[PDB]
Amino acid sequence: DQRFGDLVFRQLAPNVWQHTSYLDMPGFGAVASNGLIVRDGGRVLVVDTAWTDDQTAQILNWIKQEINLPVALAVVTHAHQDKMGGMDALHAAGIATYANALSNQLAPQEGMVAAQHSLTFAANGWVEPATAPNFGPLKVFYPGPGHTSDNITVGIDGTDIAFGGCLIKDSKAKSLGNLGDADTEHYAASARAFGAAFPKASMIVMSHSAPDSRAAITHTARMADKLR
Ligand SMILES: [Zn+2]
Ligand SMILES: [Zn+2]
Repeated sequence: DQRFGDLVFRQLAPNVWQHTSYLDMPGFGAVASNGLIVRDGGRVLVVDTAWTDDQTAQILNWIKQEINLPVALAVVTHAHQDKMGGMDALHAAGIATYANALSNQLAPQEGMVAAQHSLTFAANGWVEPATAPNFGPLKVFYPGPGHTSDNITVGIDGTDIAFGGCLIKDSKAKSLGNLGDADTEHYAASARAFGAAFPKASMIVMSHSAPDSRAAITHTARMADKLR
């Protein structure tokens, strides 16, 4: 781990890092949220903001110091603060931003700023490619409703990594957590669909646990079976 101001950065692969930021949730402590940073040749791609604009600007500062290449785009994985709270910092920096169309629709009511561009998805869950131009190795998949109605997931081609966002918890998790906007009926199937979309991913990254094996997916789905 690298502590950089109030954030933590961890290299996961030669061209992939996890960013971690924290917010006090009165009654729950200082809650960590993870996202990703990917170098694709001469540019950088970001998955998820930090909780705040100031923290997100710090992610960009870390990128400047540790990678020193332009950030071509960011994709955010649903309309909650941990994933979209720093949109204005991305826009101030001139970075093109993307989210599920449904996340952009929900953003104002959730207290978020919408991304500039909307992703749409085929019936099988894969992003419609025209809506995710220049995404390089980022493979975006809508697994179905689960943690939220709008949650999306991202695989990183050329690596063994897939990012479940807030949909997936690690294999030792006692409970799922953060179920306020969850689709309890469909959660298990959506977790399993994420796994099936990225069958070769042996490192599962997620918002509220450290990286784990694919047991994160099976355990999450088994936990979600109890919601039905
Ligand atoms: Zn959430
Ligand atoms: Zn979350």
